[PDB]
Amino acid sequence: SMSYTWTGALITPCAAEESKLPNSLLRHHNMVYATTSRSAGLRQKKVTFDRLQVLDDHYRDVLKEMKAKASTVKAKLLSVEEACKLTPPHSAKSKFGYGAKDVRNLSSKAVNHIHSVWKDLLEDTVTPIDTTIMAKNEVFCVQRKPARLIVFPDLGVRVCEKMALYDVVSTLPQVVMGSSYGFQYSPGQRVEFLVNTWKSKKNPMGFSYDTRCFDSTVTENDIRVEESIYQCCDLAPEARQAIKSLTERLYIGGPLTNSKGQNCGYRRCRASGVLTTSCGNTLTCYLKASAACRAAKLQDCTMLVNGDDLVVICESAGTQEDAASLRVFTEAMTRYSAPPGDPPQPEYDLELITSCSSNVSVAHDASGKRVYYLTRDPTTPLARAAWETARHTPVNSWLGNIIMYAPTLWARMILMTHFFSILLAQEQLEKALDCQIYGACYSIEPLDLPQIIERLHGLSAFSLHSYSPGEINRVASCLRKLGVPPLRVWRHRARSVRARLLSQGGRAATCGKYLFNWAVKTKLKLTPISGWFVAGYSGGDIYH
Ligand SMILES: Cc1ccc2oc(=O)ccc2c1
Repeated sequence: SMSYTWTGALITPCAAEESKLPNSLLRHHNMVYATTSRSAGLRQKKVTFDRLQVLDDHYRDVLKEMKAKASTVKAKLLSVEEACKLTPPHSAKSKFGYGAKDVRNLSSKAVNHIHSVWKDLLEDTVTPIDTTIMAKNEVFCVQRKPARLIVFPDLGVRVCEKMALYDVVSTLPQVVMGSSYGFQYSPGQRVEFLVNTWKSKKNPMGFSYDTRCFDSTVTENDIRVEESIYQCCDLAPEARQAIKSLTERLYIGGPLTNSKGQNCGYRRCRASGVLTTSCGNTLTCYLKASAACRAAKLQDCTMLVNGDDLVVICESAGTQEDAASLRVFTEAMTRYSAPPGDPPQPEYDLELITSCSSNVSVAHDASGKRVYYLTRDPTTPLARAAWETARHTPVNSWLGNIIMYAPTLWARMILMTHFFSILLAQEQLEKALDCQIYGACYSIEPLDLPQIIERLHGLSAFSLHSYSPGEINRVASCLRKLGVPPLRVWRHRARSVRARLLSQGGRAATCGKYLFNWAVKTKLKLTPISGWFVAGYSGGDIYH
């Protein structure tokens, strides 16, 4: 059916959206923008299209295998307390007279509404449930993106989704998909898995596969198959019912309502802001892509899936032969309703593959041993840092990036330096901050960063040094592009920040010792001193 239909009501912003940047970080302010509701119409047109889906034996057989692993999962209901506790403090308020504070505080109004909504889910498995549609405000750098579309139900329901399904989405995928399930990995563990399966092959080939607006390609069938996979678990008979009702009344589609309460149309594909979105997309992508691998007769495949993001590493059959089987894989994905954005291409070098917006690169530790780490073109992370350093923002990409990308040349020399300089200057190293990891919101203390890095990465991450020239280029190149100081300058700024940090002692001294040991010249020798990378909750309204 049609992915979306539109009345003509506009997608309407709730508050004023600043499209541009209000300068110690980057001179070229004008290359940095935020998407707004102004660009909705374009995104609307890219994401709205009909879906033809043609299954086959290869799909049916994979689905049957998934279902048998799923059948060995036990999962439980969460109490309202447990589900209320998972809500982020600044989650959108309900239209029925209570917000997230009340949810978090177990106010008997919020609880009693939630009981009413849970009750309605069990009595009625048919009425589509309302959703709100919103343009996202996301920052990037020039060379332009239309705002992405978020779609989400009222708070009362979000809390019900938790009761019904939090344990399924936190436990099932890793059982069904084993090592393919990407969100069970920290960065370090992810590099290790990619690198080791690269070396496990006689003659390796790998490829990323970019699905054209994945959410829109997901059909109502896809979502019901998905439901049927959850039902394989040993579930409470009430949980079994709420899940049926949630998928029929919400996951499958429903009316779309703007900030003004006008009706915008009707969704028949994935909602990006429900609890199952991450688990759904991951299971759905793993299913089709596994099917696609069989159609293409790809030998000895390893997959790594993160929502709609896919990498495959396998045995080469030769260059002609690989390219040809890649096209088959693509025809097969396209039959299953998941056609390609960029055409997918074979790569014979692990470092040249991008997945979850990252590629492996190689460097050396203090002994001179070769160490692998994940990195990326740093344009967006710097862009959003420039923004977060400028306007005030409730979420901090920079800290997330520090954590995700601690070993990188760009995160060490630029981010840590910049933000520790700012916290230092505003006497604010102590304040916990909200950042996002695999879509869950964590409150994190910057002073704890050394411990966090040693655990997610290893002591090596404070001492890496002979970075690949390709990496080094992309970095200084990005910096020229954006108008940010060259790396020589950061080294000098870091030397100073290192020093002030040490002069404060305790944990700020530890930050000085460990984080900026790269900057010194003659190095201090460094000695040693979660429930975090377990599953994906993007769009899922989660707080740990
Ligand atoms: C390990 C790893 C790799 C890529 C990622 O991409 C993201 O957008 C968010 C988190 C993340 C984590």
